[PDB]
Amino acid sequence: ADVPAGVQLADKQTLVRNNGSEVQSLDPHKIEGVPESNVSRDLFEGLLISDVEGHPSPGVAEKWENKDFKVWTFHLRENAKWSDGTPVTAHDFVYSWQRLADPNTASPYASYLQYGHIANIDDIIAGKKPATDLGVKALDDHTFEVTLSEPVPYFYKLLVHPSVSPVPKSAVEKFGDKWTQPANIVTNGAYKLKNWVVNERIVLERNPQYWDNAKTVINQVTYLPISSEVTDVNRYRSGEIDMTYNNMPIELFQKLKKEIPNEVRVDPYLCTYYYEINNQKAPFNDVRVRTALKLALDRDIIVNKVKNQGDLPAYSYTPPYTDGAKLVEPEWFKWSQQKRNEEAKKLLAEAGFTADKPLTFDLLYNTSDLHKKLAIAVASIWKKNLGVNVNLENQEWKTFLDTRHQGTFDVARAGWCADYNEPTSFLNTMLSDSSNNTAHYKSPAFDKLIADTLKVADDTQRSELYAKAEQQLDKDSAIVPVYYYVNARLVKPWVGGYTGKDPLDNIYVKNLYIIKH
Repeated sequence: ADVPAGVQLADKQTLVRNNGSEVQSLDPHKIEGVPESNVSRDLFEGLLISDVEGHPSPGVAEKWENKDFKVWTFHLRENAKWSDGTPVTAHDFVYSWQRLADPNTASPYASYLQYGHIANIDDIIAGKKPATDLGVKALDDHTFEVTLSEPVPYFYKLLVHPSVSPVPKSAVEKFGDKWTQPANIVTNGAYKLKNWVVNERIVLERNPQYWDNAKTVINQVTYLPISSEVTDVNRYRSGEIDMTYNNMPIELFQKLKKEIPNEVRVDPYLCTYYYEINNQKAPFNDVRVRTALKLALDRDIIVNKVKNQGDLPAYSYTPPYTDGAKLVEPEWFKWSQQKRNEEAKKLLAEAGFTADKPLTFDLLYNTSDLHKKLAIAVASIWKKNLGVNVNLENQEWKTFLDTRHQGTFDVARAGWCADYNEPTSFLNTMLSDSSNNTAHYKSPAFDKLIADTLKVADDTQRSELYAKAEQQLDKDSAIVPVYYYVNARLVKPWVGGYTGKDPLDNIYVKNLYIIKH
């Protein structure tokens, strides 16, 4: 943290943040969500980290070089240490990236190494080559060298993500799945784990061994698992919570900008809200059924009347304001809703659905005030505009993600936030073999367009290919885009250091501070 001259610091430097749900895990190789990553950034630090405005900056690596964007060499600071006092070395990173790549670890982010094109990753994922064949090596204790199979100019931007953070081999090997328990865990970020009560709280305390410990101000941070946005706001207003989670309650939100205008933060966010269709399951494997659902949803009602929290109606997967995005807005989005409805009805009738045999399916969502109210509204809009019947089903976060990976669903509420600011952070998740592909979409044409983006050596050709890739996705109606999120949350007047300038919202509690109040 960089406390501004003049600021009066509170005597007690503790913070309480809501985290939206109970985490899937605390192991960097077993997580995939925002809640999980919020806690991970405080405990595990990778090669690079984001600064307070979101720029890729020095983490464990203090400096790095690249040769033709294919061989990246990272010089690790010599005072980097784990919470047990032992050094963080290049060997830790070799072990860790090998564990991520290993099929036996079954990470949901195994494909992150394919996104960066580390040499030999495809063969390791497939079981053809051993994980020790991965294109990473320790040149010495403080030098980590990564070899890619082709030039990736934006490679370093990927390195702030939890999947590529280091994990402690000795603890993993001795305790197995219980290595993350408070008594066994070892961490290298600004904090360490003090307590973990499932469905109650996660308490972190300052890590004295952290290399930048002298700049850390907050001594303890608590992360809560409240999935009800209304309850999160209530506990914030009662005084218990200092920072809410960033998913807002339909019931209370508008009241808040009038009631407490200086505490309501609203900033740009590179995330897209959508309804995910299981593409491999009949009758959702029929493009007409998918297109009907896409067109019959009325974005103006939902975005402006139902939710009404600052969002923009979406027509794509990658947010149009992503660095490098130059998207073509489709003609259906410019039409009137009545024209969209007509076309949807015609396509469904062509699909084989009558009124004696209507289309009936499930709509899965994760427990939440926001998602429930929106799902009830969408169910009503689809019934009215298209004559379809939907059965709502709620599941807790960890169960919900599992269901989507397994393919045991019809349609599901979904949302993806960028991991790095570049269109492939979104587009790579729709590749046929991606570990992050929960739409179960497989398109050879789509895959080819993305493969060609690193075959060109200029950004104009690259951006045109990304635009074409979005058109392919839209053509196939892989998903039902709803709106582009905004990062809206409540932050007490006394919480300093939160700028809201980072469109990826990669917050580090080591950068915050409590002002005397």
